[PDB]
Amino acid sequence: LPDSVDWREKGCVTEVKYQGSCGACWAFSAVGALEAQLKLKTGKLVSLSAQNLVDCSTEKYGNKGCNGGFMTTAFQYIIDNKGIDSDASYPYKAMDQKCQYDSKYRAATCSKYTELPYGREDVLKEAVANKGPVSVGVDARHPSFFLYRSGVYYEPSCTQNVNHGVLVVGYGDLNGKEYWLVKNSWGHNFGEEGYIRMARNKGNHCGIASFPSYPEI
Ligand SMILES: N#CCNC(=O)[C@H](CS(=O)(=O)Cc1ccccc1OC(F)F)OC(=O)N1CCOCC1
Repeated sequence: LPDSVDWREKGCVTEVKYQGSCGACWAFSAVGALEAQLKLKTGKLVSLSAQNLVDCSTEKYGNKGCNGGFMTTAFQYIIDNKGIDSDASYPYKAMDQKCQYDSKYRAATCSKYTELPYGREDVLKEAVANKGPVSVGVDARHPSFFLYRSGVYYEPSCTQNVNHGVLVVGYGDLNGKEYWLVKNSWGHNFGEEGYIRMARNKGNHCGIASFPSYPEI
């Protein structure tokens, strides 16, 4: 496996999004993962509709729109639904709306998804390198997370109780510290242009390898 990976360099990552006061990070994580697969399969980078998931991947999938959801069940919704609309056709409003899916605006599909074994950072490393960006959950409840600006994020108070959906788009080493390159959905003002380098191989720090999953087309 390569010592470092960065899917942004392969044009497989769309711009950072801003979720606002709607807890749709799970949906942004989900579309982000599918966005990379879509690029690998068709050669086109296209932002997918996180709103589509918020309004449509609801109760039947155990999701609660702006009040939280699962990346895996979101993937199953796309499979069951036979598609997901583009962000452009079904824009993000940061609120719970009625399902407005329309196949005429479909920009991607999903045939299956895979959930990686709990806490195995070596397995996650292989997935990011051989499959593409992977959806994961992290413990982002600590004050230090909101204030992160650079370097590699390491928080002694972090736990393996995840509550925030994000996307691992790479990994590497910075000044002797191994890290996971994570795409967040709190806009470009958060951390490094919307990204945060989180400690890697440090005991499943903040539970980054607790619940990883990725879709396939
Ligand atoms: N709001 C908001 C923003 N946060 C969310 O959407 C989070 C994103 S997650 O932690 O990665 C989902 C999750 C996946 C596997 C195991 C535990 C999880 O996380 C779980 F919280 F433990 O989910 C939730 O908070 N949920 C609570 C309601 O039911 C759906 C999941």
